[PDB]
Amino acid sequence: VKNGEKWMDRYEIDSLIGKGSFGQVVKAYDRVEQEWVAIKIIKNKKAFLNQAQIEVRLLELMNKHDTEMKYYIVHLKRHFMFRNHLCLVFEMLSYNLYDLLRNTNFRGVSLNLTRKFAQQMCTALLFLATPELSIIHCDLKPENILLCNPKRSAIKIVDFGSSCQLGQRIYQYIQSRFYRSPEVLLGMPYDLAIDMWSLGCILVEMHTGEPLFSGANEVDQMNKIVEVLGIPPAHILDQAPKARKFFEKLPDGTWNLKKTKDGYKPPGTRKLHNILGVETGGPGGRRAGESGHTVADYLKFKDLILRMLDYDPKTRIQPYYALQHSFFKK
Ligand SMILES: Nc1cc(-c2ccc3occc3c2)cc(N)n1
Ligand SMILES: [Cl-]
Ligand SMILES: [Cl-]
Repeated sequence: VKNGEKWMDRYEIDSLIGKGSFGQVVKAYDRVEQEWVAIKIIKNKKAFLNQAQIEVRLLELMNKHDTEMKYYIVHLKRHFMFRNHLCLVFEMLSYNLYDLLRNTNFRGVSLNLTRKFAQQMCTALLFLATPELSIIHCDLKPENILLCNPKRSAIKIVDFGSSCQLGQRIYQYIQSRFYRSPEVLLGMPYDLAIDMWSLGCILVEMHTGEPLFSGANEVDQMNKIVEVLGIPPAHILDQAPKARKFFEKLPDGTWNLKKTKDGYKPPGTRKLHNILGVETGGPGGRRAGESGHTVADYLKFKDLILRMLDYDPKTRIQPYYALQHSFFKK
């Protein structure tokens, strides 16, 4: 698009912030408001235009709800069509939580900073669950959570490009694989609980520095989930279109892993207890003796994460109840 380019006697393009599947995000000066903005420029192809039109509708739907809880979502200032590209104008934010992890050399941030991110993200999910909204983000991951300010720990969620209201589902294959819920891996109709699953994955990663479940493909993904959480419950597998991609039903109505050639730990034996280092000074023992990282602080964190990683989307913890958990009590 080129630095120095002027649009509509209003925006002056400075530089490329980021590239997406959708098109590109540029830094631009708005002469009317007298402020810098992020312009998300959608590719001039029907597929990307039509999905971005849904993104604009969902962001405008959120903006018309003035509540405390709306201010953890990136603000869409406005949108327009230019040279046959849909253009979404956002507030400027800072760098993403993946960059934050990269900057720790993938050793993770403190339990105290993790808690601050968790509380903001739980508040965002509570907003999206407002009945009149019922928005599923569908692509929650560190790259999609941005700091408001490089000096501060305020965050906002970005990228509602995959997002849908409950009962407006388009695609069965959604979420980034590391953050994909068992219900999506199993080809089941999904609801807002898929974001809470992603969040559990994100919070463990923010503290250990490494993805909790880094599958190379869906079969590897489900195997890595099973290593930590065991075989999913029969009542879920009995209703799952894709259960037999991963599991086999026994004579007695019981399920087991499909095994391929080895060259995984037995189901439920890679304990989150050990991944977090609850009784061993935190991830890789690197938090030994630091304040805010006692066994008791760890056990509360472990408890909240295991509720976020319930296999059953029905009983998985919901945003309001996550905000009341002891992990967030002084
Ligand atoms: N909705 C949305 C927003 C952004 C966005 C908004 C403001 C920003 O400031 C700095 C980077 C950035 C990205 C990116 C995408 N892919 N989707
Ligand atoms: Cl990642
Ligand atoms: Cl997606």
